[PDB]
Amino acid sequence: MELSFGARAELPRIHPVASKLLRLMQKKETNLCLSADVSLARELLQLADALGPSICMLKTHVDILNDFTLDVMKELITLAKCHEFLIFEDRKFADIGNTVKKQYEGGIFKIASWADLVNAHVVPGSGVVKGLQEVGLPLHRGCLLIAEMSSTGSLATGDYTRAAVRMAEEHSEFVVGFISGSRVSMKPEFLHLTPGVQLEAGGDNLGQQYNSPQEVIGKRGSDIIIVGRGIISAADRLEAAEMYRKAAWEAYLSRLG
Amino acid sequence: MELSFGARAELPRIHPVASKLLRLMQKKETNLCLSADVSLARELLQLADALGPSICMLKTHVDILNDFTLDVMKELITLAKCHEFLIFEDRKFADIGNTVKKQYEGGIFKIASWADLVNAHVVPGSGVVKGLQEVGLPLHRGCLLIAEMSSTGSLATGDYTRAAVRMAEEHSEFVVGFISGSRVSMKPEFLHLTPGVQLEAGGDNLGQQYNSPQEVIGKRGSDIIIVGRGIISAADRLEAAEMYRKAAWEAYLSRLG
Ligand SMILES: O=c1[nH]c(=O)n([C@@H]2O[C@H](COP(=O)(O)O)[C@@H](O)[C@H]2O)c(=O)[nH]1
Ligand SMILES: O=c1[nH]c(=O)n([C@@H]2O[C@H](COP(=O)(O)O)[C@@H](O)[C@H]2O)c(=O)[nH]1
Ligand code: PRO
Ligand code: PRO
Repeated sequence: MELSFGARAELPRIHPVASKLLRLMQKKETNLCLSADVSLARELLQLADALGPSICMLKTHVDILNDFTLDVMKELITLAKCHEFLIFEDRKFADIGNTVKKQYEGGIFKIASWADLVNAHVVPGSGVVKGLQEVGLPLHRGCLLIAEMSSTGSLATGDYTRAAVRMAEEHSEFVVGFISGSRVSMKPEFLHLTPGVQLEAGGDNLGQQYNSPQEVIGKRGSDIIIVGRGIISAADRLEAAEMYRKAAWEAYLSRLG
Repeated sequence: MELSFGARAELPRIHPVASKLLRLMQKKETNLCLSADVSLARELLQLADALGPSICMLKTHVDILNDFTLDVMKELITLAKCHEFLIFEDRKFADIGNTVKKQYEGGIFKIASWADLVNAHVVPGSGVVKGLQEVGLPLHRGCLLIAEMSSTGSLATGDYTRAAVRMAEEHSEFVVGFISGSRVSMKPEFLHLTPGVQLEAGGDNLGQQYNSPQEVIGKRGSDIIIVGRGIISAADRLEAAEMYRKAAWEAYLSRLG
């Protein structure tokens, strides 16, 4: 009954950003999102260029780049177009709608001008989505809602997660999916992206907890693994990305049957 | 039984940032925080200079400033020192500890270098605090935890709010208080700052809901009102700030008896 990524890309209610993502995931045999958690633009762009072919998405934290400029994002877009991946700015909007509108469009970062995807916490209520949508819908962007978190003590559980899902299913013109640790929506037009991923067991010293690609894609039913340190701390980041890609892709294939 | 701000500033377990804030609130007879939600540095600095004497705190969203530079924050610090108010960067950190550490210290904004106070959502678990504290404690900064929000559909209620309070009471070396709509902690060393404040009833079109200074300081027991549009959209921002200051200050005095 599970549809392939390529088939999900054609669903009637699919958002165009999700459809583009699903089509390139199927074409490239990748459901890996690189979390490019680096402070130097040159390293961001060298990673994007070398690992571009292995990834479906590159997740940025632009407010940790020491040398951010809009020109850096222009170069990143050139690579995303060349290698075919989407740019996800992991900004975690989490304010009232009137504020996030300006945070998304304006300031130094002009996030909406270069990010295909952004994410938002649902704790403020649906005004967070409505505010972002006022900017993002005209710019043909999409939003991910944070339905679960991977860190110890996360409060994004139970009824909070269910509120996130309902908020997404009510704003499907702009919300394309979730950050979660598992499948949280039964609707196949919604993407599920899962961080806290490493091939080995463990965590970090600040509350991160890791699960494997096979677990999060296979058993828990998510679509895309978001990997940072498991790739970016490795000596050979390209081979590491390929290891994560093959893991997440096989897990997806085995789930479909 | 309620202690004055000046007395709370001397409590044994008071954090130095809170003590400094409480002492200047008492000296200046102001418990008003200006939410300086503007896009131009010149307007930010003209507001800070003119309204400085009327406020205990200026809350920034630096990621909406079109013309942010570190020099703008240097000029803002000069005014905060001159007029005696604290600078609160309303960044709403809301990520895993390892990420927020870098978001706080680094990037273009170097928030920890100029903000006396920042705030954090508790949804990631206590790693968000631990990560920020790794930067902020050495820099003698403080953090506010978001225990409630003013916007329609807020999920920061019930057990979520109680988790925020517990997280604050367990990280009192760095957490100085809360963003909330009411008193949520019975411990007087913790500040309570309340946004969603206007003299008239109403809201905005993106989910903001307003309550009056008398209600939030008087009946609901909060310490400081955070006001944006009720001041910044008025023609005479100084007279508006004075109106809000007198409202919040009288409400506090009447509560003490
Ligand atoms: O629940 C969540 N957990 C999580 O780690 N992230 C983010 O995803 C990345 C994980 O990085 P690594 O731990 O793999 O090195 C970091 O950039 C976090 O900010 C996230 O967005 N949501
Ligand atoms: O619950 C919350 N509600 C809230 O409005 N704020 C913030 O406080 C300010 C309110 O602005 P006004 O509605 O008064 O013009 C804006 O800068 C919001 O981002 C906040 O931080 N928390
Ligand atoms: O991607 C493709 O080519 C096919 C078309 C139908 C679904 N998948
Ligand atoms: O601020 C003051 O001067 C007094 C001293 C004790 C408490 N308040």
